[PDB]
Amino acid sequence: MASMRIPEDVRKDIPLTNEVIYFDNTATSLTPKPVVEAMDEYYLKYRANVHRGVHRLSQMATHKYEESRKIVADFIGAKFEEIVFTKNTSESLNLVALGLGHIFKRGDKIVTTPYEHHSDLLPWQRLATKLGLKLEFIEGDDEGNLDLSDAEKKIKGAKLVAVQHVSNALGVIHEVEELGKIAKDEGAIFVVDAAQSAGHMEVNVKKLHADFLAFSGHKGPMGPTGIGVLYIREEFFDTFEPPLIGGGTIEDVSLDGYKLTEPPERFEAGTPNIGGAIGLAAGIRYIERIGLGRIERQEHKLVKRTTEGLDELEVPWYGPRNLKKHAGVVSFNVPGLHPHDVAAILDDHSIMVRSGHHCALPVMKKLGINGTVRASFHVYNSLEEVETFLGVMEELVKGLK
Amino acid sequence: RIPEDVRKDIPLTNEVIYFDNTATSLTPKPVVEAMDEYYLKYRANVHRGVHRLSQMATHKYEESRKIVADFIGAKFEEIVFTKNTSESLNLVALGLGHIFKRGDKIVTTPYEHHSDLLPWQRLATKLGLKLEFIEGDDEGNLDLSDAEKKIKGAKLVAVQHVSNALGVIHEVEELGKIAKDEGAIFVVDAAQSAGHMEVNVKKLHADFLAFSGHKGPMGPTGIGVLYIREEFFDTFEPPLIGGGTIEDVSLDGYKLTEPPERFEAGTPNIGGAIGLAAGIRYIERIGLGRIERQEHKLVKRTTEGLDELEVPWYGPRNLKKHAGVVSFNVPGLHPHDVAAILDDHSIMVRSGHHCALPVMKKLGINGTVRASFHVYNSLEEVETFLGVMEELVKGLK
Ligand SMILES: *[C@H](N[C@@H](C)C(=O)O)c1c(COP(=O)(O)O)cnc(C)c1O
Ligand SMILES: *[C@H](N[C@@H](C)C(=O)O)c1c(COP(=O)(O)O)cnc(C)c1O
Repeated sequence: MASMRIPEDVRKDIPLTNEVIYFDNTATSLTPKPVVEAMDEYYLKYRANVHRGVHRLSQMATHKYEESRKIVADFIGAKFEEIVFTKNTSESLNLVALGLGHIFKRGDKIVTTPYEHHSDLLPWQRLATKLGLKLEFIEGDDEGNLDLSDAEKKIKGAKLVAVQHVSNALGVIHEVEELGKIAKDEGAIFVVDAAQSAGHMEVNVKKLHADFLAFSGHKGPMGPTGIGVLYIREEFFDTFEPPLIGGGTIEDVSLDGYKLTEPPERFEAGTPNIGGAIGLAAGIRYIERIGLGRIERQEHKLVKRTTEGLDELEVPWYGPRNLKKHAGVVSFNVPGLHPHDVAAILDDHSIMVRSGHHCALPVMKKLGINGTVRASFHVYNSLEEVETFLGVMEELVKGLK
Repeated sequence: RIPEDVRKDIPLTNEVIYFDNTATSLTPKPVVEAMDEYYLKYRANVHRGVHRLSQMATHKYEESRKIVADFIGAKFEEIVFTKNTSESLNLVALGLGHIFKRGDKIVTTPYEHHSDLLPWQRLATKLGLKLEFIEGDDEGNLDLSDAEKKIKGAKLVAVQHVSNALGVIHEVEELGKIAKDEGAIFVVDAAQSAGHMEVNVKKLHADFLAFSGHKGPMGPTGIGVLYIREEFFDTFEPPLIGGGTIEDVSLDGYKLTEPPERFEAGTPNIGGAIGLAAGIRYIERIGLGRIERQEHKLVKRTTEGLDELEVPWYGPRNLKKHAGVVSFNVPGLHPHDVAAILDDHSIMVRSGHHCALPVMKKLGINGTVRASFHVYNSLEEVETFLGVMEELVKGLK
């Protein structure tokens, strides 16, 4: 929408960008000043709880919290009522397992990918172990490319399919639209972990054939910490059983029992993170002013240069060689050095990078490595930063071992 | 300095008379500045990275957890961050759900906020348990002799420290001694006590304790606490698991890590925990003693002014047992209407059932209007309240 120069105009709103080269955006994003200003105005100018209390402050907070839910719903192509606020993606996913637990029978089958983050693996493991389910992993290569033929066989008799949109370890962008169409043809519930897609590329629930979808405010959306989202497609309102219950979730309560209210309030127990939802809505508004298409483009350029530069240094990097299937994340290793050491040297030069397993241990074991070092980007990162990154990589790479 | 020196830090204080503190508190500038510093100067995820931003974030996050532990007399590792009291309470029910057998007994009070009632109701329903209520009066002072009777066979006792509808301060020390004496696990809902009066887990004999940053502690929204006494680390099943929760993981198995990370699934509300820690620091600069005295002084004046006006108020007549909350009703007028006219005068009050329908149904009322305080509220505010209240009751001829 807005006429902005990328990345110069985003950088102007983010003071830390003058201090460091921030390449750890898959862990969490830097926060623009206008997102913190939107939260600061709730705290200082209209501080109150919601649930439509008659007083003016509650009226204004409530109106802002509702606005925030709608902004989020539009961003995803969802209806207002299908959006539920959690603390993070992890909560959202656990809520899907706990909320659907009751519909599984011994011998049922959950299928996922072998690349999942622990948060999109552990709930399904625990649930499988407890109810005697089968948990099967669709097959794929070491770059993260899934065998879609194997996907069709695995999904066939599946009760539920849970997949990440993008891998936080490898940067592979899975073909979630195709996987969703398969799940639909086979009558399997489809859950998408969009923790690394939201705010970096397009995420639309109807395009993705999603039944549930989860993402985290603090990542691509450029919101604060402490705010997540769980999309619950309306088809499921009659079966999903709210895992958290109490204030705000009812029509009536007596000492003998209770009656739940309509969604979305049905799923939101107690005072919500009002400030976080306002912040996330400002994050989303900020993203839409830049445009998801231009964000993707800017990340693809950074990925292209970084990658070409590491080939020149003969530094192996992971994930798909086809850049059309590679998000703004480049995991790499320097043979002869431990990832933690590479990240430490990079930190002494003011370049922030992550090292280790990335909460994706099955990725590291599949590939047969201890960790990787990971550089991740966002729209505010620059080609200039990548050049200076390559410059220190170059120096670092000198000497044997 | 009290309350002027606190009011200097809250701009809203110059725009309205905020008497809706039990719903949520107003937030002082230093709380917001602390959260802004994280977002603008050391923004990063926690867990562990070598990079400097992550070192700082990790350090401040841990520091927050310590500040919260010390606030309530706990051990660093016994503090779990959640989104609010309601999540904390639900997590207690879900993580202990496995220890009950059909016919076991859960005991609570009859004045509970829905968040400290429904999880127990649900659990009793699904497990064939006995859910029983200790008796009390309309004020609502609990019958402690009845509590002995009821806690005897109990597997778990859940009580609120203070009622958000009546303002009654329960005798939690005593109820806690009883349940310990009877071998029951004691769970305390301190949503309305944290930040308004002393809450120490040792003194309270609590096994589990819950509170909300956004209320008395003058912290932000989205940050709750659950206290888990070290005794229960091997019984309590973490209801939410994944990132930051493990030691190892493979495609068909997982090993969980140690408290408190074992109970915190995914990227935590870093900015909230840091905001909460600065609210607790702000609270301590003032002192819980002074906060409680300031609020008692407002209740006492408010209450006598409403007697003078023939406006009935609920909860304990004994002010020693009455927190900083006064629920009342104007005869001839629905509470939502009293709240509107008060709002027209820039006085913020809450009306309705306050998510405590069993309180309303025990008293035989639809709801009440609720004026609630904090340390920054003033005597001059209470007087202006009583003035519009007077005009309001006069007009009703
Ligand atoms: C977040 N992963 C990062 C913390 C990282 O790798 O550095 C993530 C989640 C969990 O999101 P939370 O907000 O709950 O921490 C889930 N799925 C994926 C793919 C990622 O990256
Ligand atoms: C919070 N009650 C207020 C919203 C009000 O009475 O208006 C409360 C809870 C729930 O805490 P949350 O932060 O989850 O909403 C639980 N117990 C009590 C006693 C209160 O007041």
